[PDB]
Amino acid sequence: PVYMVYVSQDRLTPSAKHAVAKAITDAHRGLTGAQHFLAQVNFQEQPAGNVFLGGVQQGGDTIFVHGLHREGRSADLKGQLAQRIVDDVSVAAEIDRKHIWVYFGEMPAQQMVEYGRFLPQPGHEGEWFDNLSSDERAFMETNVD
Amino acid sequence: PVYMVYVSQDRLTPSAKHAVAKAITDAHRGLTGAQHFLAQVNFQEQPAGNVFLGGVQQGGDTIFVHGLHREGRSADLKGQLAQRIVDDVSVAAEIDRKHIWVYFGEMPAQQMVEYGRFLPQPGHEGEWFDNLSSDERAFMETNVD
Amino acid sequence: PVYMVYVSQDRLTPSAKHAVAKAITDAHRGLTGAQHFLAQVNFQEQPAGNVFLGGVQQGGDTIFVHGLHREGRSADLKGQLAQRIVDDVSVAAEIDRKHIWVYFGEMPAQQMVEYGRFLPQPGHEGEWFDNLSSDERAFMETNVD
Repeated sequence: PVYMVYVSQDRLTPSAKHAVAKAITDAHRGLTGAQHFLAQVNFQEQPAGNVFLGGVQQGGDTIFVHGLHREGRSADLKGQLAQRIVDDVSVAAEIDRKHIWVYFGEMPAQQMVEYGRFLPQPGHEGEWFDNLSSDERAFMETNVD
Repeated sequence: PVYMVYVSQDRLTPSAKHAVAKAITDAHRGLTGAQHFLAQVNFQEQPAGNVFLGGVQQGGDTIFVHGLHREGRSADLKGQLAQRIVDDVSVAAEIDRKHIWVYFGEMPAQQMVEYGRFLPQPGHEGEWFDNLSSDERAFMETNVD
Repeated sequence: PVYMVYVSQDRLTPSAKHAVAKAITDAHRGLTGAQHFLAQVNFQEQPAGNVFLGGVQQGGDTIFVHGLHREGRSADLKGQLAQRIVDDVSVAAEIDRKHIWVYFGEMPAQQMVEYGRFLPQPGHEGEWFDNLSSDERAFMETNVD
């Protein structure tokens, strides 16, 4: 999946971003079994005051996670995943949960490319990996922590 | 909902951003009935020259709006709102309509979190808002302009 | 279509961006027939280090294309188009295929506005442009490369 994380500039230090990226990555691997290296976290920083709530300009304490997934999981699994993201980014970023927004959008795995390869169904995770070339396997292998 | 409003850096003064955000928020509120505070407007600024139309580099005048909504509303209603966003953004931004792009994506409410809580089905924001903790209500309430 | 393209700051020089804009715009028109000027390429730059893969922070060699489309095309065509963007951006940007991620999202044309007007169903692009205003037709026509 790809997790677009829209935050205010400076509100997360490189350590906070790294903690937030780990929290979302570990939450996703935890509840879906998709390997670590398959989860992208992409911070989009914008100066404070670019976020408006009900027409009201905001300071730098808003966090909007927009997760982009493949289709095929149950509404229940997706509920738990968004809740665990909320709780684990609140902790990792030292921000209160009311400041956190989370949207999941889904697409067919047939129109999703990661590491230049079409993604498999969530009922295909392990077999897809074993049938990748060894140069690709190794390169993905590096993006784990 | 969340509205990602993609624009050129320095195209909009703080008050024009303010005017655009209010124009989108009242629009959405006017047409769906969902409470003011529920709508987020998130301005993403990029240097001018980052937008290509038909391969042609553009100036600072493009406006893309990506509205992320809950599933459940009719096509006639959704068109009404997008047409209205083009018109009132054009005024609030003093920018010609021909520059305005508006896309609406939808997601099950069950996978959408705002202020750390899951959203109700559309048309049900009344009860949902009453069953929130009093602290969450109060925080939300202050986000009405 | 709108192609949100997420890259690190200064990874793509102005010519490099034009090259990536071109490969994306030409692959899309080349496979669906839809007129050149109707494709937006929007570059979202962020400082290097804001991309994490599997929790590991990245340098500046990551590319995420998020493609926003009208509904109505086949998985077959959507597949060929995604593969062609990977191939044509790896060449245009001078980056290994393993670094390009491409997601396609779909929306009913009826909730999509380009140049301030609703889009047609994919099987109607010719006689839709034939009912646009002079200025509109003229406007879009200048953004052909």
